[PDB]
Amino acid sequence: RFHSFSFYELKNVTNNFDERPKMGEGGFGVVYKGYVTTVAVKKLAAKQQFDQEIKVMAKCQHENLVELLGFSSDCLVYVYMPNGSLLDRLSCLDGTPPLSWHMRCKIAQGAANGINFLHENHHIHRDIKSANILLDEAFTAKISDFGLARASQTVMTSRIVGTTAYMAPEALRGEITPKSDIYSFGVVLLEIITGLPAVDEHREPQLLLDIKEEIEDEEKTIEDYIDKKMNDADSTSVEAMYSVASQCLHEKKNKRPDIKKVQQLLQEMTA
Ligand SMILES: CC(C)Oc1ccccc1C(N)=O
Repeated sequence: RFHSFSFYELKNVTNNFDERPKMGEGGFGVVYKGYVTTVAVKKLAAKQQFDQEIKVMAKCQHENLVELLGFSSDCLVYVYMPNGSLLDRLSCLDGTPPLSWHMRCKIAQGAANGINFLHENHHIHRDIKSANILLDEAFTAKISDFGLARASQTVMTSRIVGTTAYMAPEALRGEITPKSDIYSFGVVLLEIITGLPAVDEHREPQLLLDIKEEIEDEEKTIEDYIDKKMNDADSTSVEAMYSVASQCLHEKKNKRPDIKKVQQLLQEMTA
């Protein structure tokens, strides 16, 4: 099933859970680098989201989803993603070189295959964002964080969860539908095209999704928003990716395409 690791082996291999530049700062825990094979150890800090992560990972094994190796209770242990998150790579955090348009196209396709796998197997992610799209040694896109995921119809919740800058209008109201995951993917595609984060408190507009309306009101074009840190982008493929993002970002959930359509469209873009 999964490996059951001792707490003290994990404590050891992560230098007694050291937090010096530690890899990531997750929602309900800290991600540490370990050696057992190089691994990622998510030590949870202030319960239900632990069991949900194990349950989802046991059923969901795919090329575009992070692999859970095991757990601990005396901690969640995953395969090491050497190239970190898409967010970090888009911002060139710690001096990493900008991702080329070619790489970005492969990442978008990979992410859409991971989401397709989830929805195929009736799971709603509920927090699709570039920080939750990890990158391996070949820069393969792997969807992460399944602690808030839901085994799916259309339902409502009292505890509204996600990241506001990526959330769909109905998600922000408490609806649980895979249609919300599509909206959030559309925001990620805008981040890939522009190199801009979904929210920037010191930017006009603060929310990236507001650029779709600027483009639509014939004010500006997507060409003016293309990430300048690329030399291999072409109008045809950028416009094609933008067209997919635009469809994903329809305010009315029922007008959005399903993940299968998104997957088809992203493939046609490199055909
Ligand atoms: C799935 C999460 C917990 O894994 C990570 C999170 C953040 C940064 C790297 C990794 C990794 N796997 O290397």
